[PDB]
Amino acid sequence: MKYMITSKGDEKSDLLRLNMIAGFGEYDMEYDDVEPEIVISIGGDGTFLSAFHQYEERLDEIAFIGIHTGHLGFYADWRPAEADKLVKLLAKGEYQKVSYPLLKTTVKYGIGKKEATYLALNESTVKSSGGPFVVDVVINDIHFERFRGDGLCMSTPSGTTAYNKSLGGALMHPSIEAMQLTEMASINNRVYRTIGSPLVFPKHHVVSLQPVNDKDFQISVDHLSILHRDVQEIRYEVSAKKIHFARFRSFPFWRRVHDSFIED
Amino acid sequence: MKYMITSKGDEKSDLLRLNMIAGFGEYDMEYDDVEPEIVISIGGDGTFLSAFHQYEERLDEIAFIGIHTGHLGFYADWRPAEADKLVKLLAKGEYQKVSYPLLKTTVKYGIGKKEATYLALNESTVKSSGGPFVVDVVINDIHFERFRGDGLCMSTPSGTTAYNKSLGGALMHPSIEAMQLTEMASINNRVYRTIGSPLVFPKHHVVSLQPVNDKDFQISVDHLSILHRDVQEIRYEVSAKKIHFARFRSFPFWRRVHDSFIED
Amino acid sequence: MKYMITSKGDEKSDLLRLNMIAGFGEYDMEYDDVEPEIVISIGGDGTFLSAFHQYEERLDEIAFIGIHTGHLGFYADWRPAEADKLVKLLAKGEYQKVSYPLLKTTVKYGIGKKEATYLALNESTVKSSGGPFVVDVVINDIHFERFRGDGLCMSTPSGTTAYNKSLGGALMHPSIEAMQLTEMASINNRVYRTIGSPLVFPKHHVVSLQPVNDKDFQISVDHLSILHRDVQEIRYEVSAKKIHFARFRSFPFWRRVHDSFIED
Amino acid sequence: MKYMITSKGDEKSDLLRLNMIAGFGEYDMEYDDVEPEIVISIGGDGTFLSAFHQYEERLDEIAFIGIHTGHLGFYADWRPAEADKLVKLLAKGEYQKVSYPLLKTTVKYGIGKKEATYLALNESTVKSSGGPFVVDVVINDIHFERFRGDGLCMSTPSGTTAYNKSLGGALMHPSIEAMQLTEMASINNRVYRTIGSPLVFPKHHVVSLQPVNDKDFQISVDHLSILHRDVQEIRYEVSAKKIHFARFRSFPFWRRVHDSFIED
Ligand SMILES: [N]C1=N[C]=NC2=C1N=[C]N2[C]1O[C]([C]N([C][C][C][N]C(=O)[C][C]N=N=[N])[C]C#CC2=NC3=C([N])N=[C]N=C3N2[C]2O[C]([C][O])[C]([O])[C]2[O])[C]([O])[C]1[O]
Ligand SMILES: [N]C1=N[C]=NC2=C1N=[C]N2[C]1O[C]([C]N([C][C][C][N]C(=O)[C][C]N=N=[N])[C]C#CC2=NC3=C([N])N=[C]N=C3N2[C]2O[C]([C][O])[C]([O])[C]2[O])[C]([O])[C]1[O]
Ligand SMILES: [N]C1=N[C]=NC2=C1N=[C]N2[C]1O[C]([C]N([C][C][C][N]C(=O)[C][C]N=N=[N])[C]C#CC2=NC3=C([N])N=[C]N=C3N2[C]2O[C]([C][O])[C]([O])[C]2[O])[C]([O])[C]1[O]
Ligand SMILES: [N]C1=N[C]=NC2=C1N=[C]N2[C]1O[C]([C]N([C][C][C][N]C(=O)[C][C]N=N=[N])[C]C#CC2=NC3=C([N])N=[C]N=C3N2[C]2O[C]([C][O])[C]([O])[C]2[O])[C]([O])[C]1[O]
Repeated sequence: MKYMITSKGDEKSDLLRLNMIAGFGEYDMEYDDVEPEIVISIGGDGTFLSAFHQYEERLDEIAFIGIHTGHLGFYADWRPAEADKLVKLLAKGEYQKVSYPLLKTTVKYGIGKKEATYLALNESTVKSSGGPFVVDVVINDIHFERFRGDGLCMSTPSGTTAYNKSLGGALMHPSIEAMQLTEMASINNRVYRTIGSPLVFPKHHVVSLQPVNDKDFQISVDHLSILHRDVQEIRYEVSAKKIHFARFRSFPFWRRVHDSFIED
Repeated sequence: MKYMITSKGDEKSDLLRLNMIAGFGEYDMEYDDVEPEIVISIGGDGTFLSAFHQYEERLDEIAFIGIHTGHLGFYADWRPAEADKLVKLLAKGEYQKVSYPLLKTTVKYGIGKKEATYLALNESTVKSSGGPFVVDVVINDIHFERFRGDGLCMSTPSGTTAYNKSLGGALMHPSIEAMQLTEMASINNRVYRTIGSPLVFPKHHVVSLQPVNDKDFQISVDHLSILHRDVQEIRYEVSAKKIHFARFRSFPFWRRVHDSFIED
Repeated sequence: MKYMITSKGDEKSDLLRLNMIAGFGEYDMEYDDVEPEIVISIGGDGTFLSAFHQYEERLDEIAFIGIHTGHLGFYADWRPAEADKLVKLLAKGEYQKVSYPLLKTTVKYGIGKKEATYLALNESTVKSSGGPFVVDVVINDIHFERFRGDGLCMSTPSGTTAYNKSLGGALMHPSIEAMQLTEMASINNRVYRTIGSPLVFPKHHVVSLQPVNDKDFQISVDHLSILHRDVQEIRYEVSAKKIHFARFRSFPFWRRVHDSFIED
Repeated sequence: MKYMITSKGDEKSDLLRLNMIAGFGEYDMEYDDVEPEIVISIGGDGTFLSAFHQYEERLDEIAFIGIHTGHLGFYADWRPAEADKLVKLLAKGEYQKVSYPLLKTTVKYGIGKKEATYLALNESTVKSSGGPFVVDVVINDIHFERFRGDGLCMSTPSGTTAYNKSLGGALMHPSIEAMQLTEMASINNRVYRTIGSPLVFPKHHVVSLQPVNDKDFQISVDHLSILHRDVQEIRYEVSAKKIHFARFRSFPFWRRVHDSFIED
């Protein structure tokens, strides 16, 4: 099948990539980075997020695999010593696919109310450029709170172990089709009030962030920034699209959580 | 239809109950507290939890309604001045029902490994009698962590605004069939380690709490305690049973959250 | 005595300032904004922080008073209706002064290791421009942790009810000569580790923040930014200087806390 | 000098104690557990807290030393392999003493308003027997908040790395004469409100806990419980007494914190 391999870029990852390419050359496997059906990421979770966005337009036709040349990653869940066994089992095929939910981010900007859309595998954040900013939080067209603070983070299930976790959010199993909103240093006194707790939204719920005064701020989607100015709204909802993983053995999410945060 | 009315017990609630009973006497409505199809709770959320457990054996044949004689409740979402309109709309019928997920708690105890089961509308907690206690946390038969601290709380979705919220847990919309585990003052140092973050589990996942040394502690289910000694395991899973609410108008969960924590 | 009055700038504050100036004209009080002995701030805590930095070079010769034209402030603890009584009691004199500790911030920058120093009444923060940044935390010349996250906040006692509070820090009575360091969304996994808890340092302890890779970031002191590039170190210590308040009646810190966060 | 040695009780600690006793027999050192001037604790922090309370009536005449037969402790900061060097340097003398602040707990109980007093090295806690309880919090005779939740914890500086830390409290250097109050799962909604943040009190401030309805609950002082019923008040204040440590080398508090929570 058509495949491609992304590399973190250091000597170790580039070398494993070349050895896997040589291994794939011994089967009916063609290297194609334009229309790959299999995308292998060799590096960390940052390398994997890069591969995801590199092919975010062909998500339904791609199964991702991550190899971690350093420590264990949440998306890179293969050890480099198993690369040959990966090439072998990947060559034959007949593997099962596993799908994780994604986050759709819509940004309304400009005088013409143009709308740009993005997909996030970890999270999308809206953050003040400097100091605190003010944003109205609207849930299914009802005004919920006026947030004053550093920013807000909307995470996917698999993203809950990332930025979301550092903000006090809950860890959610990726079989739950949902999104989680966490606060970044909210102001709470007699006059200003936020819910404080993380909020977990099901499918079809729409969370709208509407900045009040200043209209220029930082919007992130995973490891990058959404470059649009004069923003009037950031809408969040569980995407109808999913990322597909090629799985070859049982590595449960909670064991992955245990291995990455408890002890390995 | 057969109905019954529980009362908080003060003058205000007893009086509204008697007036509603008189109102129901003007329709084809029979008072029956043995096999009611409608259970009306007049009081707070504590009164509502009492009504739930009072009829936890006929949950699939009952639609609950809560009236709050004091402040707004999360389960008591009717104002006393609307009691007549409630009797009227309840008398005719044709209302829609809304179902919230529940939590199944199984307690393995004794030499014979007997198993008692309970249903929780808010949460079930395992807490040390005095000082900290030690419990092994097993998720789908894999050991996840050894918890050392004051206790653990497993909450339903509608329970996430209760004990769960005070422990730092996330607020989950009740359409999500899940349960959330939060820690109570865990010890974390070089030797002892817990995940710290709240954990959200989907259906069919089983969380097993297995106390290590001391085998006598406090188990709660909502507002009461499970009285069984020589405990060997407390198993948590999303129940296959649901609580059914009779709804007569739109009162969304997030507006209920806003009204109870932000401002009303 | 020589005095001056700063104004928030809206109609209400400018008007009270002009009326107080007219009131002071009836006593041996001279308006002098170059060498004032009394500085009156009419507005919010933001107006008061402006007045503090406007005269941060003559702190030992000035007693500050704050009037809040809106809600109660932590530094503006006079109501506008008491402005006449303030002018009267201020005119006579014989009032007691109250001193709060301050925070000294030293920034080492450039090839020549130049050092600029600043005083903070609330806090000084070091924050990443975009995404997370890495800083080594050195306490009294011993390496304590390598912080990876959004930033760090070092607060004075009176500042603990401000940014520090939103970051989970403790509220400290201003009679305690100390500073408190809080984290902003630290990364914590198997590889990366911070203390997590807020840290409270006594006098003469020096906390040094030494950025690891990127050397360009945002340094704040109260409501403004310290504009120096090529930073090599940010040193924190309790200042030997103090801010002096003119007090005319008992308004204890904890009652001020109660009035601003509990209920007023 | 007169000395005594407490032991955790396992084979390793009892054996080191007997070897140190034999070592002390070679100097002008007399074993006396009635009036010791030096108290050596061999075990963990639990063993050290036992030794502290065992001699809490002669604190001003005793210098404590802790040896940790297992992992490093915050009070047991000597390794067992250095026991001979400890006996040797302790035999000569001329060591410096280091003093940490303590917490005075006064319990008013009974019809006669009797008052029992206790000293805490780590903390004193007031906790509900079952479910949540209600206590009024009075600071210097002014009512600050009505706490509804699981309990409250008042910690010494050296205690801030213990129960206080697990409750979100700040870590305070023991040179700061203060006490810190942290909440245990407080209820916060539209009707019920607490400060939420930890509170740090200087010397001479008195925090009074006055239970509202139920008058029977659990009071702890370090590892034990204060057995008095019909309680009307629990008063907290920084004690005028201090615990004295015999120090033989520099082991700074922050390095001790780093070694116990970051990495060792
Ligand atoms: N504050 C905070 N906190 C927390 N978190 C966070 C923050 N911010 C941000 N964040 C994240 O991040 C991501 C991105 N990136 C890249 C870039 C950045 N970075 C760098 O720099 C490095 C160094 N550091 N420093 N300084 C990529 C990634 C990733 C991931 N993912 C995940 C999941 N899912 N789970 C779990 N884990 C995880 N991870 C991790 O994380 C870290 C960082 O990464 C590392 O380990 C990795 O493995 C965004 O997305 C957000 O989330
Ligand atoms: N710590 C903590 N925190 C938090 N929380 C908690 C705690 N513990 C417990 N808890 C809860 O609680 C419940 C039970 N109870 C009764 C009994 C007890 N109580 C009493 O006493 C009173 C007084 N107080 N004091 N002191 C009933 C109920 C309920 C409910 N539910 C809900 C939901 N769902 N959401 C929201 N909210 C809510 N609620 C609320 O809550 C509170 C208390 O209630 C009140 O307001 C009410 O409305 C158990 O279940 C747990 O959850
Ligand atoms: N995230 C976060 N959180 C928290 N916090 C914070 C933050 N960031 C920052 N911060 C603060 O701030 C300050 C400054 N500023 C001005 C500027 C900014 N601002 C604006 O925009 C407005 C709107 N908002 N929004 N969006 C001034 C001031 C002040 C103060 N001070 C105090 C004390 N001491 N205590 C208590 N409270 C207080 N305060 C308050 O606070 C708020 C804000 O202000 C208000 O209410 C006032 O009264 C810096 O310093 C930091 O601290
Ligand atoms: N929740 C929570 N959390 C936290 N914490 C706490 C709690 N509760 C309580 N606590 C503590 O504690 C103590 C007492 N104890 C004994 C008894 C109990 N115990 C047992 O069991 C064992 C097993 N476990 N489990 N389960 C003794 C001691 C101590 C101490 N001290 C200190 C300082 N200062 N710093 C730092 N660290 C420390 N420590 C530690 O801690 C842990 C526990 O110990 C161990 O590692 C030790 O080394 C009371 O006092 C309170 O604090």
